[PDB]
Amino acid sequence: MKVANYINGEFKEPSTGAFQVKTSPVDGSKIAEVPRSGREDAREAIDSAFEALKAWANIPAIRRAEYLYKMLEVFRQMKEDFMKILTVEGGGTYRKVWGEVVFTERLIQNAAELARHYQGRVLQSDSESTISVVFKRSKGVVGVITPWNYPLSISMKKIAHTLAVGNTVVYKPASDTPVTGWLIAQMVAKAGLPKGVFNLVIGPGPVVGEEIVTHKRVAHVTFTGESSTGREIAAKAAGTLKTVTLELGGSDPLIILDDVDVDYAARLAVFASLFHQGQICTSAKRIIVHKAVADKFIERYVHYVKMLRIDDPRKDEKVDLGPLINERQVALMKEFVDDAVSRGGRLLIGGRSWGNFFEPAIFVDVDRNFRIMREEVFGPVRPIVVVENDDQAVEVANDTDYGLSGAVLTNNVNRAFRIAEAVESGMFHINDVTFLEESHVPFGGIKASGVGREGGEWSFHETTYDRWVTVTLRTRRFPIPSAL
Amino acid sequence: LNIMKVANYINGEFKEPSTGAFQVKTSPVDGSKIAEVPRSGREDAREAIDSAFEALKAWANIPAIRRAEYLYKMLEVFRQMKEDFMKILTVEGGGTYRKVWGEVVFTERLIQNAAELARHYQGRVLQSDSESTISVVFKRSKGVVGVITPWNYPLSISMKKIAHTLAVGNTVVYKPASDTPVTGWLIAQMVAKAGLPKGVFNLVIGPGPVVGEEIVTHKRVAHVTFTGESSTGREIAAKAAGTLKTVTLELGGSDPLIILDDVDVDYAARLAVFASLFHQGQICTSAKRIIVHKAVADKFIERYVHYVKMLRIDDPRKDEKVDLGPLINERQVALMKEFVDDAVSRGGRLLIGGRSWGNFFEPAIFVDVDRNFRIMREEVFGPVRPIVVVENDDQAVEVANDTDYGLSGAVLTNNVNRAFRIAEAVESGMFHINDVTFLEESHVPFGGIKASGVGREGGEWSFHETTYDRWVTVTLRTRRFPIPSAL
Amino acid sequence: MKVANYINGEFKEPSTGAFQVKTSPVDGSKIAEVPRSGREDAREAIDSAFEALKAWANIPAIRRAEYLYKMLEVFRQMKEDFMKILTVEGGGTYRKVWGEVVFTERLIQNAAELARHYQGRVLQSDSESTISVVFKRSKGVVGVITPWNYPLSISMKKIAHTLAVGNTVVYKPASDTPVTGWLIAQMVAKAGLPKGVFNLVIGPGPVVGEEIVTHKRVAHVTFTGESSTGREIAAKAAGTLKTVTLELGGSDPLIILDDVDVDYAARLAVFASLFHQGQICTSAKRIIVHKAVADKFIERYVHYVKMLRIDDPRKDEKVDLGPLINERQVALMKEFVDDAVSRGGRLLIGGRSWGNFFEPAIFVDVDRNFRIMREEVFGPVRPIVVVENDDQAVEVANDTDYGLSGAVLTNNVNRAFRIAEAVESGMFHINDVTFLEESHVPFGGIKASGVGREGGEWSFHETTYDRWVTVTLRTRRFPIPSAL
Amino acid sequence: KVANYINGEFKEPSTGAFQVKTSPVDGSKIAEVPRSGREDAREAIDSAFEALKAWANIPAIRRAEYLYKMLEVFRQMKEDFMKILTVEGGGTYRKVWGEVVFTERLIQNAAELARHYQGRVLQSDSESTISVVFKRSKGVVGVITPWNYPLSISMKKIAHTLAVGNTVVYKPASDTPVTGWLIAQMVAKAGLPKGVFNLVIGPGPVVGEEIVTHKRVAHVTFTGESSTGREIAAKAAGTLKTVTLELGGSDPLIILDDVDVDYAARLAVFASLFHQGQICTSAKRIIVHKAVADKFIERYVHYVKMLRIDDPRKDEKVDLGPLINERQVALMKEFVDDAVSRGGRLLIGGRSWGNFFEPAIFVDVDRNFRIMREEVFGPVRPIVVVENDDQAVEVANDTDYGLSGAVLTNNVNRAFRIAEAVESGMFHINDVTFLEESHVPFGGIKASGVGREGGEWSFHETTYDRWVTVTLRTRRFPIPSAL
Repeated sequence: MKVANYINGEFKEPSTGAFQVKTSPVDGSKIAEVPRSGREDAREAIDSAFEALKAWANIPAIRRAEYLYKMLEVFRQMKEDFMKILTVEGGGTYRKVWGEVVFTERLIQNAAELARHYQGRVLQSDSESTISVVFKRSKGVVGVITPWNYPLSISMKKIAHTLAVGNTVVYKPASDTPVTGWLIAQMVAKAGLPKGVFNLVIGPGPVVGEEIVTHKRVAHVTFTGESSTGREIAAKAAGTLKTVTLELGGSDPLIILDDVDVDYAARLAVFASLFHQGQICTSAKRIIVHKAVADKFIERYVHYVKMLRIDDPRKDEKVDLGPLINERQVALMKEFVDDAVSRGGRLLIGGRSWGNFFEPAIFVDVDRNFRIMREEVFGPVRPIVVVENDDQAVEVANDTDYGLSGAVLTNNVNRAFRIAEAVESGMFHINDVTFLEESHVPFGGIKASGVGREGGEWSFHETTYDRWVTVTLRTRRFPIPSAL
Repeated sequence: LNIMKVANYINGEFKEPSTGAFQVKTSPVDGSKIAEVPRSGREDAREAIDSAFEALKAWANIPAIRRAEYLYKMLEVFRQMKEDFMKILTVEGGGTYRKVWGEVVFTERLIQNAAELARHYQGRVLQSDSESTISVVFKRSKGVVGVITPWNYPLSISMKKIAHTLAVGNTVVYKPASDTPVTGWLIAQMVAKAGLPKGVFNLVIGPGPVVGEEIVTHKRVAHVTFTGESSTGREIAAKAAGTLKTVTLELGGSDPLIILDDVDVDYAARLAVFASLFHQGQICTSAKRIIVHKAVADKFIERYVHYVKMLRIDDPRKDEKVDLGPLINERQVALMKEFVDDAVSRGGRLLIGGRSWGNFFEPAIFVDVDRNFRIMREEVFGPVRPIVVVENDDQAVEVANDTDYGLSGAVLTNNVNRAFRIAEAVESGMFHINDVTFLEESHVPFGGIKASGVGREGGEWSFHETTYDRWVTVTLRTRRFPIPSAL
Repeated sequence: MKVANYINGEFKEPSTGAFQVKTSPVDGSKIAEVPRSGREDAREAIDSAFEALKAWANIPAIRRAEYLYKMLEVFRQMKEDFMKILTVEGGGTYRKVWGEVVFTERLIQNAAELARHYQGRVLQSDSESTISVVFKRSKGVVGVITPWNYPLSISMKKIAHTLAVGNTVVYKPASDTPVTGWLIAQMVAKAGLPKGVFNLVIGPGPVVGEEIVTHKRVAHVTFTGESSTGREIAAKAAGTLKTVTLELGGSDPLIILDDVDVDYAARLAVFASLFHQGQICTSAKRIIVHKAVADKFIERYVHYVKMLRIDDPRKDEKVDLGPLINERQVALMKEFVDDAVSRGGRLLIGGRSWGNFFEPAIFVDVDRNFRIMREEVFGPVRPIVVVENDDQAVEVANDTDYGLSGAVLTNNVNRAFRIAEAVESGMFHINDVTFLEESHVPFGGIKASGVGREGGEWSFHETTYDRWVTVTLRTRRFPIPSAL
Repeated sequence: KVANYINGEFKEPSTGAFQVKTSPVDGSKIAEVPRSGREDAREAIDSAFEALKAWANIPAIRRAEYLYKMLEVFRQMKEDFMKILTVEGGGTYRKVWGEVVFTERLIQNAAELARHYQGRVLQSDSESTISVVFKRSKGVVGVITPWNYPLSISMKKIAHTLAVGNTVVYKPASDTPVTGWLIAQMVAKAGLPKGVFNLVIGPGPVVGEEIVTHKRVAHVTFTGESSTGREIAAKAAGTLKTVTLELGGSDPLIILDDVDVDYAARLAVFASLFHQGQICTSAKRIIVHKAVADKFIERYVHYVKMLRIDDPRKDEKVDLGPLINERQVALMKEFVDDAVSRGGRLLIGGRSWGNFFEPAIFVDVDRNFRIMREEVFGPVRPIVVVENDDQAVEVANDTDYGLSGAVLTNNVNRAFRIAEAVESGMFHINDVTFLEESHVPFGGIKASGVGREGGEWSFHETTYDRWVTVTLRTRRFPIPSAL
């Protein structure tokens, strides 16, 4: 299977012909040949986007909405193809990739729904005879740069909404998930969007991505990935004063208090901490439990972790966990386990690994110096920390450089609200999973987890600017020359 | 100042810089000594930052109405200090009585505006796509905010940033332009007398590349709001990335004033003189490139030059009717001389002006320019102004947009279709029909596009820059989860 | 034709069984048998909507949106049937019923798009430890009462938005357009909305309408019709403190200044004043022209009026004007012409009538005491008035009980804005027709023209309420007993 | 010496008719006051109509300046206002101090917000079309108020309606005319342009109905009894003017089994009996969970017993003052007698002397009791014991009213489920039923009225939206088709 770039309405090879073979994390079988594009390809996409910009931005919102409703209809027909690739390319289980595709349907529909309804403001003027209003205008060409864990839904949340308010897009997917990206471009092409409005360039982040980030004709970059990458991108973007949206790592706390249904809390914790092998930005990566239920919680949680079924995700619809995306991820998880053991952690269960598969390793007896307390653990290694009271719960929850999401389980309204208030995160959820996400809510973090919010109108805020415009209806006298 | 020394203001107290280092601030008007002021370093900036950080939670956590009360107290104090602010704006900044009067009136409105809005900054209650789910969005303050400002409108620019940032729960570390330190210290005087809690507002006087950079690179600083040169802005934005702090950047402008053929030409000339030369053209939103339709160009140019002839340049302390004061320093005079010399060298026609003496520089008006003139390619932060004659509205627009900047802009015309088409096509953050390019109100989104920066300031827009949205949910019913599937 | 009520999910005859025959305005021929329902039929519909309410109000908005998207799909299939009936029962020409059906599609889609995005507010509390927010709640059972001129679009605007946000509906169409009402019921039935959510009762206003207006379980009535009818409904509604939306008559001013393209201005005026025989709430009913262009304007206007083709609207697609809705309208226009001639008016053209057809009658030399200047002329009789300046234009424009829409033609920005500002109307359009309408803007008037606004989120404002809710997180001392 | 305030001038009514305002405390004469007729009201209405265009057309900042001036004068008049709220209205020091502090916040609030009421810029579905929505003031606004919180309620309607460019015709409750006069004094001293604000003192069915039926009045904002509200709404129809109606309430206070029972009793005493229970959002029906019901009733009655009833002028710690008039006492007596007769168990109180009524607390009541079926605008209170949360909600909702409501519980699930199911315009978890802030939407559903007041919600009531477009291209029209 050969995959291509999508530039100015045309599927085409990179200008060098350079290509790369992509393999499945599941068994190493070959999947496709994909472009290894370079700077010239990115520049061509940016140039196409730029030349398409004025026509795309200046048609009525309702027309852009019609293209998006069309893209929605095309997506609905391609659902099976997307699910297939999210599994074999990305390692996702059926339930995982099904969920991603449902959400992605909802995201495209949401962008379409909202395009006509993004409003500016009419202001009171402090001056006589003055009309004072504020228009919303699209930023221009927008770079879209994405990760590999939820490659479809993350890409589409950015792409659909950015397009909705009249920006054009240059899209560079994660090198482990280029085929998903190529399918998105297939969907867009079948939807018949004007040439240059959406462009796909497949290539290395440090080459194609950096060209996008540093190009003068790009107005904004919306980026999801590691904090370190985000910081580099932000620095590079400064040269042209382009704005950025950065959704970076998380190390979300899940806080379990002593008044919970302990069995339910364990079920919830298992799903939150380990869904998609814990490879989720808002995965519950640090579990924090009140000592009065800690023993029962830990037993029950481990009991349910043991029930998890790890297998070839292609095999059937009931597989719980698939493989990690590549061998480097397995190597890193081993470093995390090695660190925890060396610092006196107790390995209650798991740690076995074969190929790219990894059995969830669960630690207790951890302290704040463990790497799995200090770093984002983007994989199935999880600490459980026991605390004596709610002050400690909050202290532990905030003892991280990250600040994405978080959750508290309790039946007490005062403890729930106090903890929600006190925990330093961009998002918070009482009595639910840490990775709750809807299409039209402001999704994003604080501290090292990034800047900006995406989802519905918040995506619109990110890729538009306000424009104050006035009409003065009366002449007046001016202070200079005073001789007049 | 006859009874007090100029100092930093850190955690509730007026201190010396820790090195004791100082330097003499002199008047641009006559070189006379104004005061010794601090020359702080990274240590003093650090102490201010830590003070702001330690004050943060108590200041953010009180009810908004409490912060508004403090801003109302500040407003009352400002009204008492108005003459002192005007005096210093004139003698330290070189502004005329009418200029500094306007700045002080606007500053009063800015402080009041931030006080008015503090209680009313709202979040959102959302419809959940899920059953049994409450879904809402709170507004939270960003934290410690660095405020770094220029010398041209040092009071109103500083206070727009300071008053609004404080209103919504942030604490502040403020570093004024080195050419206007006494204005910053007077601001500190004002805050101190309003009795804000210690650490909530801090003033550090010292070099941008030292004190400023420390503010921009420090990890306990959440956001920087900055006004100044575009090159300085690019530098700050890149330094900002290291800690993922956000920035607000109000950078240069090269605003187009477009004059069409159906205008009252005399009114156009009067408007244009004011727009282009007020405060010696030292305004971010000064009308820096005048663009006139060929059908009225000859009479416009004659009229414009006629009124420019009347401009009275003098010592701004002399009386209330002085039109233009001096430029802020000698580097600026040297730079204007270059702009003038370049235009003449390139074949430009100097219609009037061109003399300078000390820090004083006369308006210098050119025609017969092309896009390669320095005064068409760069921001001319002084009284040197090109007039460009064009043949139609398309050329008006093409010329208007032929710039790296994109702050403001204006068109004069009585034709509704021409006005609206030109307003829509000009590439700027702000735009004004039948008014000056530097229109500004306390509560409107002020800011640019392209090289003129990012973000908006004024009223709720300032609040948008220095707060973040926080999505919170409550789920009222249990459910089953997909893993383990065996269950 | 098999026309019936639609109550609680079932098409059924009125309780008494009474029917009445609907004939065509075009030629008097039989069109269909329709119900003549009574109070019992209205009460049964109301009870059904009331019983259905909680289930409909409490599902997620996305679920209500789904039903509306389904309604949209059904409507798209019924287009030809709607155009047919609007022409044959309403007398609308092809181009008119086309426009109405195109706009109806947009109305339904608009209601669907917005359902999920109607937001409340999170407030700053002046108290410590207090959470303070505002929810949006549906008002409840909403009565929808509608007129004969744009029966489809006007009804669907009210019905679609009202349902979107969680109200249930009892709908009573105009007695002269009952088949359109029935076809609407068909669409909703086929869309599969839960029983009782939407209900159609075909009956006379003073019987079925008044029951709807006075019933205790109806929360709100949205009404469009004559100002006199509106005043009555508003008084009857007072008993049960139900709120109302009232879109009443208009007598909109079209103001033509001396700097215009006179030929264009004439073309615009003909369209705005006489489309659908001037039976439009926002018809340009009072034309006001500057003396410097009056003669040329009047000449050119009369010229294009004379070109208008009046005919059987069923014949072909290029018919300009069809019949008036009934004999009473013809009689009323004759009265209008009688009064005008009587007072010195100069009849420039038209006035001929046969059956329900009527040739547009255009008058000059009028003064403020003419009926055609004092009342809403819901038909093809139009005064042109000459004024000497802008002050006079505004004075004549505002010299009316009404205040719905209005328009000014000019290329001068100062004159356009000063006039826009000075004219007393709920709506105003610079360089366009008086009856400009979009699906998502606030549509409605001031003065005798009614109260409230409809369209998009403005319709939501009408049929929801704000609900302030707090949570206090700390205990405190109270002032009584003071001894405590 | 008390008079009307019409078009910048303090003047006697046309007919010269007056009447005597007496204190509810001891019947003492307070002042002679206008008894105005339809012509003093027509005069105020024409004054406001004629002042309107100048007032609405100045920039908002200038109206805000006038309100900040009003605030400065109000702060000077604080003591005067308290004194009159007490002697004329019957309020204790603590009640009137609260009302005055809140009123100050109300005037400041309207001033703060005047410059910031925004319209919208829209996306047009058409090409070459600018599409925006302006906010415009409705015009002359009638303000008609009740007697229980006459200052705060009046000023909430008046400050906000003024802020956004309406002019005002104000008729206060006949039982509290001096407070309305003091307001006119504050306004006169702030120097508002003549006719912008007008005070007419007189009878509701004369002065009030003229305001309500006058053609040049665009809006009436009303607070009072539901029946009066229905009458006003019907009359308003004839000129298609809009109305804001804040009517009675019968608010439920729901107390669940997991509470701090003592704290709940304290909160309940304050909520149910402050200002002698004469509050629209008073906790008028107390609903308590079986499991804590006995200890709650005991603790609640214990604290009610502690309430000090006395001349509110006597000192700052008096808990309760009198009812407003003799007729209120007689009504409460009917409420008490009906409950006794129906089998109710009177736990405490029920006595009355002069205009002072002793809080009467009942248990063992049913839904047929008058104090369960009607608004009890005084210190007579039923306690209903329930077995589960479903019963709590059923009892809470078994009323014609729907103003506010509250639940006390530490359980998040029960709190939210109950909050959602209670049919009320407002609701408070773990606080009193009558919580109120200056900038929040205050109002009810069902028989408690329509519309919301407070900050921008006040603005919404007394402004309309105006869609204005500019079309920048010409186009072809579909008639005549031959063209």
